[PDB]
Amino acid sequence: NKQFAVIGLGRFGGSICKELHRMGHEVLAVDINEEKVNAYASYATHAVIANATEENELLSLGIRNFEYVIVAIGANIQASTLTTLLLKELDIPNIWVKAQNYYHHKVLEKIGADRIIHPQKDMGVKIAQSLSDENVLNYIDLSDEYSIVELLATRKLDSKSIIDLNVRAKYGCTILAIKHHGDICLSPAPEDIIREQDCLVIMGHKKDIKRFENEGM
Amino acid sequence: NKQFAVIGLGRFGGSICKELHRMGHEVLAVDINEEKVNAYASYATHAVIANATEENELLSLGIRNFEYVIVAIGANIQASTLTTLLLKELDIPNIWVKAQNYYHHKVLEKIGADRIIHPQKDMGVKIAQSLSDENVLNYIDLSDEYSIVELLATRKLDSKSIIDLNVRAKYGCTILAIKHHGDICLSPAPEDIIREQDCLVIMGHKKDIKRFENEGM
Amino acid sequence: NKQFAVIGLGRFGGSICKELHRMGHEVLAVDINEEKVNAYASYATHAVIANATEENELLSLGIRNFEYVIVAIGANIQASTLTTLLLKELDIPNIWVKAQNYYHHKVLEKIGADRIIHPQKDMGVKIAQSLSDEN
Amino acid sequence: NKQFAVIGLGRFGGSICKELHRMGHEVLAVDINEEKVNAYASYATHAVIANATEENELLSLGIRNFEYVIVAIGANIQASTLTTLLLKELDIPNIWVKAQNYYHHKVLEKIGADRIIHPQKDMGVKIAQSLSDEN
Amino acid sequence: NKQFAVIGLGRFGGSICKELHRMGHEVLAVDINEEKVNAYASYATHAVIANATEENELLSLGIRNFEYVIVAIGANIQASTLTTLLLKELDIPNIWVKAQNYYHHKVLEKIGADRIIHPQKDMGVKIAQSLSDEN
Amino acid sequence: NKQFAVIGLGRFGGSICKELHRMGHEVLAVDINEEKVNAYASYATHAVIANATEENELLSLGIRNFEYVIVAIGANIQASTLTTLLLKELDIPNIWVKAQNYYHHKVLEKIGADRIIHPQKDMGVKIAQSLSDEN
Amino acid sequence: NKQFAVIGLGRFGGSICKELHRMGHEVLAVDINEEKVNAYASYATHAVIANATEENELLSLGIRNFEYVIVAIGANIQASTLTTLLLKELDIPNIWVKAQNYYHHKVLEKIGADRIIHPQKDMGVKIAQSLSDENVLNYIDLSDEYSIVELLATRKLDSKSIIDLNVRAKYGCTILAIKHHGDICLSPAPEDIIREQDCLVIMGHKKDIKRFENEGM
Amino acid sequence: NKQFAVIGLGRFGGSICKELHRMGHEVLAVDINEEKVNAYASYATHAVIANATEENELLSLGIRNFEYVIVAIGANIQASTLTTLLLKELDIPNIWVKAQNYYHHKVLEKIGADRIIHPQKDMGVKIAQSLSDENVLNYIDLSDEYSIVELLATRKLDSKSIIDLNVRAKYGCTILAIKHHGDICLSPAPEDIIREQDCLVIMGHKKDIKRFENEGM
Ligand SMILES: Nc1ncnc2c1ncn2[C@@H]1O[C@H](COP(=O)(O)OP(=O)(O)OP(=O)(O)O)[C@@H](O)[C@H]1O
Ligand SMILES: Nc1ncnc2c1ncn2[C@@H]1O[C@H](COP(=O)(O)OP(=O)(O)OP(=O)(O)O)[C@@H](O)[C@H]1O
Ligand SMILES: Nc1ncnc2c1ncn2[C@@H]1O[C@H](COP(=O)(O)OP(=O)(O)OP(=O)(O)O)[C@@H](O)[C@H]1O
Ligand SMILES: Nc1ncnc2c1ncn2[C@@H]1O[C@H](COP(=O)(O)OP(=O)(O)OP(=O)(O)O)[C@@H](O)[C@H]1O
Ligand SMILES: Nc1ncnc2c1ncn2[C@@H]1O[C@H](COP(=O)(O)OP(=O)(O)OP(=O)(O)O)[C@@H](O)[C@H]1O
Ligand SMILES: Nc1ncnc2c1ncn2[C@@H]1O[C@H](COP(=O)(O)OP(=O)(O)OP(=O)(O)O)[C@@H](O)[C@H]1O
Ligand SMILES: Nc1ncnc2c1ncn2[C@@H]1O[C@H](COP(=O)(O)OP(=O)(O)OP(=O)(O)O)[C@@H](O)[C@H]1O
Ligand SMILES: Nc1ncnc2c1ncn2[C@@H]1O[C@H](COP(=O)(O)OP(=O)(O)OP(=O)(O)O)[C@@H](O)[C@H]1O
Repeated sequence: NKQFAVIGLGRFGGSICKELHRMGHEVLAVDINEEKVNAYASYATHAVIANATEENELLSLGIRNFEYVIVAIGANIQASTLTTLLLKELDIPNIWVKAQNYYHHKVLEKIGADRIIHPQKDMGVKIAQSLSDENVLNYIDLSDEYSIVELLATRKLDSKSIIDLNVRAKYGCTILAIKHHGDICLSPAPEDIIREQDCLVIMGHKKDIKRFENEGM
Repeated sequence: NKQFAVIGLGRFGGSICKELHRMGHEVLAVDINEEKVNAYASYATHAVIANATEENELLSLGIRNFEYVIVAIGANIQASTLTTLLLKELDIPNIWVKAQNYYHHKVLEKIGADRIIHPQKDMGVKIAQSLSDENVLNYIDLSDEYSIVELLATRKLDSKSIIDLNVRAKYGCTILAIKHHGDICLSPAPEDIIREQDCLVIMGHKKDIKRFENEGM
Repeated sequence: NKQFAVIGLGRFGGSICKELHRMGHEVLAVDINEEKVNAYASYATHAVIANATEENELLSLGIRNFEYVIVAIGANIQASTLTTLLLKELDIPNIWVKAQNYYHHKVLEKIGADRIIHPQKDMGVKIAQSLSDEN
Repeated sequence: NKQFAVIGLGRFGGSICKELHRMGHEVLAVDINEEKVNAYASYATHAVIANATEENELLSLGIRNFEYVIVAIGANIQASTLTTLLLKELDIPNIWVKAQNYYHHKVLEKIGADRIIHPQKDMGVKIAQSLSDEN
Repeated sequence: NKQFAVIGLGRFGGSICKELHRMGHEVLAVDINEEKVNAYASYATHAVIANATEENELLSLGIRNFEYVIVAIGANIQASTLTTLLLKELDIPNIWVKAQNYYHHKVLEKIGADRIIHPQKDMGVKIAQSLSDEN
Repeated sequence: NKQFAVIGLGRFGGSICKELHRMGHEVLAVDINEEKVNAYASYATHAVIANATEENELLSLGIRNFEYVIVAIGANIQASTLTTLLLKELDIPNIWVKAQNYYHHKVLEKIGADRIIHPQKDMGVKIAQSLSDEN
Repeated sequence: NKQFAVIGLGRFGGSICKELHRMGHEVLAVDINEEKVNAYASYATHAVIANATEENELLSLGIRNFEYVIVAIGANIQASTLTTLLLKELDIPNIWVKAQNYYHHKVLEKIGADRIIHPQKDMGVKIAQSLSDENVLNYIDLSDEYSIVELLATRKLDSKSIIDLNVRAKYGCTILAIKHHGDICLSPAPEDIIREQDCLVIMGHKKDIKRFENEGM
Repeated sequence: NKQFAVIGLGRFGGSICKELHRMGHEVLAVDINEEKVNAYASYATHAVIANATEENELLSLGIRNFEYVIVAIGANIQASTLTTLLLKELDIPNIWVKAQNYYHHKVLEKIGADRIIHPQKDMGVKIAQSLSDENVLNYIDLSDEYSIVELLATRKLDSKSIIDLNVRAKYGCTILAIKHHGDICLSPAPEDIIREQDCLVIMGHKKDIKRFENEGM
């Protein structure tokens, strides 16, 4: 199918490998720690003990073969950098590397990493958003002003109809989906009911959605 | 407004504090490392050097007053645990704690943490998804089967109309938004054009969207 | 007869193991320190070197079989806690744990220890009783 | 009534002092750690900050007057030994000392401790008894 | 004449600065260690305390003006790399960097160092030559 | 031909050993770090793991036989000094030692090193010469 | 002859063992460090690796047999104390122990050490004496006021006769010995010559000897 | 008077400083350990916290002024050596240094130490001598063969006269002093009595004195 190499079986890397394997892709799980290799042996096609900074070992893995190589080492800067460098000289098409700090990001950038990821930082932003605002479950920003938001229904919204909550006119926003007890209703008709604790998917302007949150729920 | 305490100014915690401060909330940034306190001094209301495991220091902070306290210590299990326990005994309403592994999650759960977060793991799942599928830019899962997906337009979609790409009947999915050169089109009419490299927002069943990705783009 | 597991062969744990062995019960003496295992080899049925916080080692001991498991680690809070949690998830009937301080007691309590003991403290109470009353 | 000196306000020593105080005996609570003195101030007749290994401080306490002196220092062997020694040379009638291990027990024995206690070991025996017999 | 910037006043860098100064070139001696700046104050045109990894400080030095910049930091790999990088993005014509090991050489190479020097290795070759031939 | 001993397989020492071996001289490569010995195994006649400060090991190497011994340890002053002293007492004809700073140079001088080298410093002089004069 | 056990082959203990062996006495050199046993193997009757704090090893040495046992462990207080204790319970006649500090001295005293020695302290006193007074080579105090002193002859005393330096009347002191180029003259007659740099042995009152040092040499 | 610097307030150095101070000399007590400085504050003219290996601190002490500087650091070879070298370059007249082993002695020698002392070794020799021979209390060697010895009187010597014990003819040795109950008799006449447990001071050849010990006492 497509070949993936996950170097460094941390929480982040390990999650990558496990999830990728669940999708049924060819995933090579590489780690210097034997116990890590033993741990993710069930969740990969091939799990190998290797020092990714050692070139001959990298050739012994046959890493040149892979379309995507992921350096999920984000604590040991030298290891990460060196590995990424090795992969670059070996003409790997896509090199995605986990970064620790802004400067590690810089060195990864300059030695030609294709994509650099900061997991804890970004998730930090997200959880912070959820922190200042206990309401929102999830969201995606379409632009600086417009956004699609996933909301947890409160005791203002139980047994209320879509026509009752006229968001399309009163607030200029549109409801896209309702999730009730795992069951899912896409682009629901105005007769449909929202029960409390259900997932509600609204779409519109940020300030408008906030308005609806305030007076509506 | 509402009072927030961020204990542990790492990447995750630090991001929390910085972002929260950008929203204009009262954020107390607490850390045992002096340099961390000095670093986030600009991005908080009050930045204090404190050992969060030391109770008298915790009273010196006056943490009982705060609605939300965040333990963003995820490397030092003992520190995190001890701190969370301290906060619980001090009757803090909402305690959100960063966890490292499944068992640290367990002990946090058992000592009554209100919300436990695994940043690297979750972000790992996400980036893994982006890894197996170079196309998807972003997404949100409405349920186990249904999802809203943001897609990067290829040359197969250039100069194509919404009515030309009949997703609502042929694939059972619905287009929600088109982002062209930063400009944004919400719930676009069938006459609208999609140019390549633009952001496309489709909504529907996972496999159906996959199907559309396959034959359409 | 009845199966007992004593994890942590200190003075306290070691005393438990030695005494129980004197009563003729099946006692598994577990310790990470090799010299401890060697020391109480005579005073147990089976004495094993194991890291009780490592799950696979805990399965290698076959601890699920035991009716009573005693965590006599009272200096290393993290070890004690982690181990107790491991035993709880492994559905051990009776988990008795040695505690150091009030908060270690709290975390043991919350992760569902069946009995928590403070040996030195209680002994303080006892010796005080003996002091007030020489009889 | 009878005068007791408790040197070292740990869990064990602290328990001794607190309990003896509940039974209404004259108990002098001595500790080098100020916060310990502050903690047991409510549970003693006189609570003093003192380095029990320093002789002049021991004379400043007026320890020669006391019938019973209890050395509840069981982590710091040197401190325990030295203190016990000071008390012995000062002709104290009854010196009861908390011991850590068999050899600290030995040195306490040889410098003439009147009663040596091993809290964790003995309590180990007890809790083991409680284990074999849930009643 | 020609402008030289020597970042890192070690033995190697310091020698560069001192000697260049003896030949009468405009040499800016930069160091984070104040005492190093004080030491080579006599042997430079301008000696400045600066963190060469901090960009705003690098602009405060006005390093863009210089034809040659020498990174004589060879113990602190991160500092060396970061500084060299800063200089590269600032379009410096000639960047000569002291390297520690083969891989630091590699990263310097990839971030586009113009000349990389290994003092101990090369000098090793030389002294070896002097050994085989005493003349 | 002529026998050379290179103690300390760094970049500098390693360079000496490698180059000398390329010239086809009998070179004994000695290092306390096993991986170093393994690294320069191809570039020497005999590569041995040895603690050069330990005299009996130095006799086990049979270092008295060698005309030239090179101490290429320039980070660990104590090791360098102690080794040089050992070699001097063992009546080695030519002892060339890598030095770190002026005082290490002084102590090497006083314990009678035959030649003291400062590689990085001198290299500083050289690169400065090359900078002033691009030709 | 007489049997000696030297436990702990340090500089002090090692010197004891070596010197004792030079006198031709039966010396058992005991140490836990193998290399120490190997080092003093030539300078003892029997050199054994043993943990002197372990009782069964002490019986394996047969230490009960020895008239004198010397604990020359002065860094490791616990080891020293414990060993001394072991020897005491085993009814060793003479136990001489090296001490580190005043309190280690105390515990050794109370567990019944027969002789306690402080080498560095005493030698410290001596070298200090030599420090304030560059003249005196050696001495022995007969009492608070009276002493026998060994002096290094200066350029005041060369080619001077004993009758010339009338110490017995002018200073009340008496010359006992003259050491010239290793050759030795005991209780010398008044005709004898003292050459410079020779050893001179005077006897008398301290202040008087000082007087002679001042005006005489 | 004369100025002394004692660097390193150990047992040896500390004893030096204390004793020197008792003699009423100007003694500068230098140590890197603050508590050591605090301890010997009473027993010196000036007690200073200083790193003796740091040159600028050594100039801050003004050590160039002192006639005698003593390096009593004998555990930390590097510190001792570096310090001694510093003092030498600073043209100090007399540098006396405590040594640990033969090679530390060698390096001190080569960097031009004026006097090198081995306290534990020498005291070891002495105590060893007292060990093989329970009789000798003290002694001084005049040469390889001749010596002055202080002896503890046994019951064989009780109530015996100097003329009764004819050492001057029978053994070729001469009695110099008798110490009875603290009272002291210098160069005693032949009528004088020696009572047991008294101090006896004999002078002569080593083996001759040994002979007298054997048959006499
Ligand atoms: N040079 C190397 N070669 C191969 N594997 C390595 C190398 N260096 C580190 N690893 C492995 O990569 C993994 C990276 O995790 P690390 O300990 O760096 O923390 P992290 O990746 O930031 O945390 P996590 O990924 O668990 O959130 C480690 O488990 C480690 O065993
Ligand atoms: N006992 C403690 N009391 C107060 N602060 C602490 C304590 N222990 C750690 N911290 C601080 O909390 C922060 C937590 O970051 P840590 O070094 O644990 O990595 P992390 O938080 O897992 O990673 P990230 O930087 O992504 O958050 C650190 O900056 C540390 O200084
Ligand atoms: N993680 C662990 N796994 C296995 N054994 C352990 C672990 N931690 C400690 N132990 C062992 O448990 C024993 C407990 O003794 P410890 O040193 O904790 O003193 P204590 O238990 O507080 O007091 P006592 O010695 O009277 O029991 C020790 O001998 C130690 O070797
Ligand atoms: N030399 C000393 N002089 C006076 N007090 C001391 C001295 N050394 C220790 N202490 C005090 O005596 C107390 C003895 O407790 P320690 O820390 O020795 O543990 P412990 O007593 O064995 O534990 P527990 O709390 O179970 O009794 C301590 O609180 C300490 O402050
Ligand atoms: N980030 C930095 N910014 C500015 N100056 C630095 C930085 N890092 C190190 N320096 C300075 O540069 C100098 C480089 O010397 P360093 O300590 O790295 O040893 P070196 O240069 O390899 O040794 P040598 O003296 O042989 O050159 C040091 O004096 C240090 O103070
Ligand atoms: N006491 C010792 N005995 C034997 N080998 C040693 C000893 N000390 C250091 N070495 C070895 O000598 C080599 C010297 O390299 P070091 O790490 O000292 O850098 P350097 O010599 O200053 O610079 P370079 O690496 O360029 O020679 C090291 O590889 C080290 O393993
Ligand atoms: N428990 C023990 N059993 C046997 N030998 C021991 C024991 N502990 C220490 N030793 C040995 O006794 C010797 C005592 O020397 P230590 O290291 O204590 O310094 P020291 O005796 O004060 O110094 P020195 O005697 O060299 O002047 C050491 O060489 C050590 O190997
Ligand atoms: N670099 C240094 N600069 C200044 N003082 C030092 C330095 N290193 C050690 N000292 C001090 O010198 C003293 C030397 O004693 P050390 O601990 O070396 O044992 P020692 O002198 O061999 O034993 P003793 O107590 O018998 O003299 C110590 O008290 C220490 O604090």
